[PDB]
Amino acid sequence: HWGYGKHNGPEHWHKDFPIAKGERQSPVDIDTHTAKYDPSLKPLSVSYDQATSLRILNNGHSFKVEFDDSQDKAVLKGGPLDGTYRLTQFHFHWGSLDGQGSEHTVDKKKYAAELHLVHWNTKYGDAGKASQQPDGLAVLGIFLKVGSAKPGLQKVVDVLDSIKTKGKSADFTNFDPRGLLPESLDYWTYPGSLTTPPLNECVTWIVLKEPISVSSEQVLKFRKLNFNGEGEPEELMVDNWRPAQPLKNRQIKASFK
Ligand SMILES: Cc1cc(C)nc(Sc2c(F)c(F)c(S(N)(=O)=O)c(F)c2F)n1
Ligand SMILES: [Zn+2]
Repeated sequence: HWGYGKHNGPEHWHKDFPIAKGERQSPVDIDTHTAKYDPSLKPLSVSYDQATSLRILNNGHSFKVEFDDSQDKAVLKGGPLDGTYRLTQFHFHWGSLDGQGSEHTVDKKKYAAELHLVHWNTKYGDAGKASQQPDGLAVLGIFLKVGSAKPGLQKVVDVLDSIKTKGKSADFTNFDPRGLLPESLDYWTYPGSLTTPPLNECVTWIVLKEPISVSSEQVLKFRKLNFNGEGEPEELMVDNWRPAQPLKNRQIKASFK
């Protein structure tokens, strides 16, 4: 089964998921000097005031906070998007040390981690069906750099000890994802894919220019998670990122400069 090791990691994925080598794979390196400023792009509308988190879980690849997406509670619209996208879950990707961990890179720079806020196009009714469509998902990408702590991340970091191993989960209510956003919503955008199997080409990527700062103590708690289930051999969940994939014919658009 797939993972991030030498034997089952990103370079192996195409065998089960041939789209791994397709025309719109993610992540990509964002060449800032090459992105096209599109003055026609709208501001991103992030309406998270009524968000309802439900649970947090370790799925053996990352950890995921799931939201109640059965009504229009936490939605992303505008920017490059047509229509409305509903927040279903967020998760992270991170490194074994601070100099790697992000999936997207900026002028080749790697961040310590990347937050993915995953939304689906309400015209498709469900995240499952949305993932079958070219405009099915919008993922808001946020880079983490190590420095001062992010106070709004703390509630997440404090419960990770309770979901150490694959398949553990816990109730996780009243978490406000607004506490994970940077000041600015300036963004790059491009058409791409899920960054783990099944790698569907269903994602409009929206990657925020401004990183959030998290502390070393916060990221160290991510690195205490395990890929393995309890009573299997210990393997720390670190370096759960896919490297940059070739851009091929695509243009990255910027909302700014
Ligand atoms: C919305 C949906 C539906 C289904 C069936 N699987 C998935 S799995 C998944 C995935 F493979 C991913 F790569 C990502 S990601 N890292 O944000 O691109 C994701 F959010 C995911 F939720 N996601
Ligand atoms: Zn992700």
